[PDB]
Amino acid sequence: KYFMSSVRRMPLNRAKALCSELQGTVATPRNAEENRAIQNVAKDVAFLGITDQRTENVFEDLTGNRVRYTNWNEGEPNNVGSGENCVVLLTNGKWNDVPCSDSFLVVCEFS
Amino acid sequence: KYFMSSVRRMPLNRAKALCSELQGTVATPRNAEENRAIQNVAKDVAFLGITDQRTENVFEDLTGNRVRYTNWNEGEPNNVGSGENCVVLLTNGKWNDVPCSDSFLVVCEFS
Ligand SMILES: CC(=O)N[C@@H]1[C@@H](O)[C@H](O)[C@@H](CO)O[C@H]1O
Ligand SMILES: CC(=O)N[C@@H]1[C@@H](O)[C@H](O)[C@@H](CO)O[C@H]1O
Ligand SMILES: [Ca+2]
Ligand SMILES: [Ca+2]
Ligand SMILES: [Ca+2]
Ligand SMILES: [Ca+2]
Repeated sequence: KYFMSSVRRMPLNRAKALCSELQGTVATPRNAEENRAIQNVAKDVAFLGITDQRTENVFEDLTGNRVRYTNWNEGEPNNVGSGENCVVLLTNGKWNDVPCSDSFLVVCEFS
Repeated sequence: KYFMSSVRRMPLNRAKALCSELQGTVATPRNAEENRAIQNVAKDVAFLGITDQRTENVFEDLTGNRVRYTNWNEGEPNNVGSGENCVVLLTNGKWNDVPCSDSFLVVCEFS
């Protein structure tokens, strides 16, 4: 598994399109080791390939597989405002759910 | 080095933008092993990061570094018509110079 980060920010739909263009997907850490590797390639807050768009509070990857390993920041996920169904990896390595329409860097994963 | 192929076709400038978006560059094979590795991922004719834009018949990689290894198809490079200053890897692994404005798949290189 190889991780590459974008230089520009974009919403999740554009992020998915970017990783998909090179036949990869938005990065989804499956353990602490991958979480750190992703954090390291990302120089700022970046999107992960995890959402609870299908079912609220049920987080799964972009292929529908419910995630097992999580690393939520204290107080997250909180689905605040009108809702937050996407996930970003903070600069300290913890996760926060955010609106999928907001823009962040993207880390793509390839195998 | 890791090589990934795009799914859509695009001109060289767009190909460069795609690869650089994930901090990589358009694939430039430095030997037959890498040439074969690029073949493995390119399901159809694809752009390589080489051009003779500066001086006709002097091929350099995208950073203006003159290349050493080449694998031209018989009869190539022929700079047909108004000129062909970009390079693509054919499905047999041999190269052909083509117009930089024409669209082809792109293979990106990372390391
Ligand atoms: C759009 C955005 O950044 N919203 C975040 C929210 O997701 C997070 O739960 C909260 C924690 O205090 O901080 C807000 O700023
Ligand atoms: C746009 C294009 O594909 N032009 C190619 C040209 O680059 C190549 O040298 C020649 C060899 O016969 O075949 C042409 O079709
Ligand atoms: Ca939610
Ligand atoms: Ca939140
Ligand atoms: Ca030429
Ligand atoms: Ca030619």
